[PDB]
Amino acid sequence: SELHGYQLEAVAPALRGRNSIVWLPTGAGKTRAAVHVCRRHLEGRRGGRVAVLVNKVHLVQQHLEKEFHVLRDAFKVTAVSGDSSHKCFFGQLAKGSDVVICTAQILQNALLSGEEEARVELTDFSLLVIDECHHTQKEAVYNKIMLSYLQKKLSGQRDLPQILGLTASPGTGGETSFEGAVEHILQICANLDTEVIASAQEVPQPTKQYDLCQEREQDPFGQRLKKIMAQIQEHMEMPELPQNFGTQVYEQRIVELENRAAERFCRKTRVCALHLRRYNDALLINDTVRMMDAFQCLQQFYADKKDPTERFLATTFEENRATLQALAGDQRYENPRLSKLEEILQEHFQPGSSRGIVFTKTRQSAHSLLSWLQDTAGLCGQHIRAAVLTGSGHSNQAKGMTQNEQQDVITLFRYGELNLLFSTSVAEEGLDIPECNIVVRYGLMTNEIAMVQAQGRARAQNSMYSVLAKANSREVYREQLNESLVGLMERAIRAVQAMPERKYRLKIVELQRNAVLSWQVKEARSSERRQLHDPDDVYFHCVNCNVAVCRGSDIRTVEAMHHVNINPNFRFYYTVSSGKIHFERTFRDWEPGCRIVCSECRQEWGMEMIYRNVTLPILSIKNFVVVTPDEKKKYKKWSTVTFPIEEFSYLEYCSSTQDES
RNA sequence: GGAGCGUGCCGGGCACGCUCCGG
Ligand SMILES: Nc1ncnc2c1ncn2[C@@H]1O[C@H](COP(=O)(O)OP(=O)(O)O)[C@@H](O)[C@H]1O
Ligand code: ALF
Ligand SMILES: [Mg+2]
Ligand SMILES: [Zn+2]
Repeated sequence: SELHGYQLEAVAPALRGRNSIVWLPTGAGKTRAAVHVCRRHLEGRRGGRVAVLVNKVHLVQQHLEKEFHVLRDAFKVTAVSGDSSHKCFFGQLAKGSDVVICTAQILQNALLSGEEEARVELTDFSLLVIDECHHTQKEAVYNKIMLSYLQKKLSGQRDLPQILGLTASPGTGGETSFEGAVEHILQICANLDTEVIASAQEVPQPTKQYDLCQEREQDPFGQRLKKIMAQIQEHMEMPELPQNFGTQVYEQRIVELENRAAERFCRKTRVCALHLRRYNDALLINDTVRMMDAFQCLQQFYADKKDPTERFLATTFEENRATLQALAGDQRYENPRLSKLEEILQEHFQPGSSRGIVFTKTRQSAHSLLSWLQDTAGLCGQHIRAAVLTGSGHSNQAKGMTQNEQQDVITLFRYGELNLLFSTSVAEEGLDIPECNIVVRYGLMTNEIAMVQAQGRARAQNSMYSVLAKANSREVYREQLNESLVGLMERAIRAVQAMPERKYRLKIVELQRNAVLSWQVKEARSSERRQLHDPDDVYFHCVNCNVAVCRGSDIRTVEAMHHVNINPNFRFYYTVSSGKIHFERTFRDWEPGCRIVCSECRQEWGMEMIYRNVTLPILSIKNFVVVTPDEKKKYKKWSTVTFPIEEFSYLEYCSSTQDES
């Protein structure tokens, strides 16, 4: 299959060496077009080196095996893999290759590197191909790489690589006016240093349907959770507490209350707020999947549990546990979201032939939908072979899927060994399954880019796209708005394409200049906030029992990421709990040791890091209240702390530790 | 499981997600 006319046309500017964005519909074959650009680019001058940037782990392998491998007749093409069992540094890999395919953060790491073997410059490439280039916005890695490109361009750096952006959907960036949308397109062009947006000016699409579901007539499971939540809030004895149970707003307010209580050391308020968040999580789960999924959320929280507040809460759950379980087994109170999804799958998987992705928000939700499908008698004998697909995201609630684990599911899905995926947003862009003919979006609240992309996974002739949402909801509204935003985005792109060259050029220079200036201001602002306090005047307190445990001056950063306490006497404040934590990925310089906890109350603090031949405690900031002479604050991220932290030195630490004994 | 980022949401937060951690 040689290139279609539209492909050749879309890459004509790139073939003349112009920076461009190729804007072609989902599944139009932007990738093969880009490969052709790389072939002629590399042919047209020796010494050329191409970087192909992607934004999902599995796209590295997909792009190699289905497209970029054809360049191996004449050129060396390397796909970066986190699973290589002969690992070297990026610079070595890239400098010894004609084409390097990697996730963008791999390149950004190399572009910022200290060590000489790993270091790379933008000038070491003659072409950057940026897949799904609509992510080249704000502080995403695509935009960090390109902001550096702009800085260099504006200072008169020469032989910067050519830029080839690929996307189906620049988006409108929240803008709902023509003027706004046009400005957003220009901002994307500015970010990517685009000379021309090239399209097919001179690919089937699915029939779309709204599968609306009504609120549950009777929800005694949810009602009972709400009654319990009211009881806990009465026990807290506080006026003006929120009543809007089962909402993300209540979730926010109750965690904010939890944080204020942590900051003032209000133990009873904080612990009750903690548990209330869990009950609220259960309501959200109840509204999204099965009652029993919501029950298991609460049950696992209380199974792993003295203090009279915490025993009041244990007692309160125990008093309702059996009733909650029995209600959860009752077919009468089934989730209409799930009934609707059953109808859809019953209709489209009769007779095997259908090849579907059901998109859901959370990793947990994907797993719960699979279990639901496997427990649903109405869907048996339909030859539905389903699996979960998630990305590499990870949390206590739900672990991720590694590169290989993702690839295993995708490869079986490709020819129908599996015929249905329950997927997170990991598979909304880029994934190419020619036989996929059904996409269902299950109660999602996304922008128009995610809508267009997810729809686009249905590659087949006569594909179907279903919006499964609650009737009269914000989800339905946002889907309808998003549809109009696609049309508006298209209008905006056409206006930028027809813009007088001189007016376009002046506008790009202006946006680029403002971008590089705004970055400098943001950087200076971040530095000032970081220098507000002497580290010696910052104390860390255990969030549970409020005991003082270390100071800011005890903290160092290992590998510009991991915040460790280097004080030899800090070991008297934490206790190591048995059980080595195991990650799937093994690192070069370290592995995780055991979890650490507060030695005076057993509150979780973080974990051991076995860094070369020493063991260092990593402190997770969320388990502490940070106290300065001005305020007490609960932090989510280390990056918002207002004292400076020095980089860890291994040599200096080893030297100082071998003094006492 | 630490970090980076994004999306949704609320008047700087909340939630979720993806990515990085020798490729
Ligand atoms: N000229 C062509 N002839 C036949 N098939 C093609 C051609 N160009 C691309 N394809 C195929 O079309 C499918 C979609 O291409 P892909 O690059 O994933 O689309 P996107 O533009 O969304 O990245 C792939 O299976 C690809 O191999
Ligand atoms: F790049 Al696409 F669907 F637009 F994989
Ligand atoms: Mg693609
Ligand atoms: Zn403690």
